[PDB]
Amino acid sequence: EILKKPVTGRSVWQRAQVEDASQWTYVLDEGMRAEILEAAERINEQGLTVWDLDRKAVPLERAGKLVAQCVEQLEHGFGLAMLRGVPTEGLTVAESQVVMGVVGLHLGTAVAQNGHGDRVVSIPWHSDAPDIAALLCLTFHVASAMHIYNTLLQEAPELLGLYYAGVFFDYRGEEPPGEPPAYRNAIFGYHNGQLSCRYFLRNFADSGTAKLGFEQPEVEKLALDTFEEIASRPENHVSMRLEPGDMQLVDDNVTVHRRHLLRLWINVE
Amino acid sequence: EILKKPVTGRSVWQRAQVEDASQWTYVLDEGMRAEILEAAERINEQGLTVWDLDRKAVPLERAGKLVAQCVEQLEHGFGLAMLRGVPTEGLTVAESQVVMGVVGLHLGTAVAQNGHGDRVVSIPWHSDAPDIAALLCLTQEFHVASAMHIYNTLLQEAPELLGLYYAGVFFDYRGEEPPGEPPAYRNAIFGYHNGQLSCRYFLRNFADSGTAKLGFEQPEVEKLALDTFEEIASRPENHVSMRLEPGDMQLVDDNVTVHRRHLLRLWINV
Ligand SMILES: [Mg+2]
Ligand SMILES: [Mg+2]
Repeated sequence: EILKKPVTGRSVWQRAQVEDASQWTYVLDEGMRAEILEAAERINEQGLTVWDLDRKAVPLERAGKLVAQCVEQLEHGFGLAMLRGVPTEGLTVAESQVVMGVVGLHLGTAVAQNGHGDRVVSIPWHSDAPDIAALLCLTFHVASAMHIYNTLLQEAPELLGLYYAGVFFDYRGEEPPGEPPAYRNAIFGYHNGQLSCRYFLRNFADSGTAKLGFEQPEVEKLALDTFEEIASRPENHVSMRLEPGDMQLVDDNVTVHRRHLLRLWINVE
Repeated sequence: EILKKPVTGRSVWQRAQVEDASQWTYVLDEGMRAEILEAAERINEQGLTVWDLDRKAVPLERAGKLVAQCVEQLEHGFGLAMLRGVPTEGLTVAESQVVMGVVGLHLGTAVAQNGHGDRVVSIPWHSDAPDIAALLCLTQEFHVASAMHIYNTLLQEAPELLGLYYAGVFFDYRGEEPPGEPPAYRNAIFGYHNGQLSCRYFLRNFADSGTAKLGFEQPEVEKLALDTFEEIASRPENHVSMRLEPGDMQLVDDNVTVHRRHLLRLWINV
């Protein structure tokens, strides 16, 4: 159940292997921009909600190609990918939300980000719940969690089990009745032959344990701090700047990240 | 803070190093037995309570030295010791309790074992809260293992679990939780401070009970850790077994050992 030997694959990397962003940057050309804008326009003219639609309903012959490349890079490649030239210039926030929804349909299934069920949100090392997190600039650091696992295997293997146990995170009030405020979420998991990671926002961890009325064990804080320290080493993360129209995508299974923008949460079903 | 090299010392052993019980067994002779009986008689005659007394008040000129070797064996040696010939023959349960109290005064301070504050109790691998657990047979298999050796074995076979033990698990309060707190409290299984590794492996049923009360499901890796601990302890080469005869008082040091089963039980802090 616990991986005792180094993880391998395209998602295991340091900064040197991904510094050349051309390996994972995907640029929308004028045709693709036009197709996406046209799709959003037709969704708006028919009074549809892009979140209720699927990809068959909004085909993108040429752009769907590129977004599919992105998905490939995210789920089977480095884990991160940038889609440039998202046609947001001159659009209102809501219109941009629709255009991002259009692109999102070709990423996977958009999921709720809060209690209000929002599928776009206007805006410490972490990786959120869904498979893919997307961030579009209207007007950023990434590291490999797999490499972090290998580094822990080298430097502090006695801590590995802790990550598999995970820590308590605040429910924020959405717990089903008759269960505690904070749920236990594993940081590392090994199932089916694959290692995956989630490193939720720590403070909600603190919030959650507080709500449970417990102090964090020191060894747990050591584990967390060690994780974040490994991610914070200059050789372990890549950094970038988004310009308007840039949509940065990270795969939360294998990476962790840190920072007007809009955010989308996507599960790959 | 986490020990990454094998523990060394007397308290590190397998069954082979402790199989010969003559290395840890201490025998009370007639003089010592008479001494203990006389102290008990005096305590009962004078209507005193042995649990409120102290080691000076009940001196044992010959027996105290032997009991002192028992203590040294427990805290600095193997971590187990048998005291034989405790004079319980022909005594009532209460009288036997007083005699045990007399011996206990030279072990350390007896502590409460339940909510009523009983300091003698009539009768999974575990080690109880106090420094020393004592078990005297009145009428008539006890197994002991080294927690230090178990730690070394974990270092070899499953070091990736070590941190979990340092985090410890939740154990049911049993209801004595200060009204403010959650029914269950977190207890570390291994600790390393001041150059010394120590262990407590509280009753597992209370771990499950305790997490249950909290409305949580034990993580699989946690049950793996617990099961691994106990499996290592349960290996034939890793534990020693004995049978108590009347007058035999087995003492285990809960800092460095774990153990498994009319007897009376005493809890002692040093
Ligand atoms: Mg984020
Ligand atoms: Mg016991």
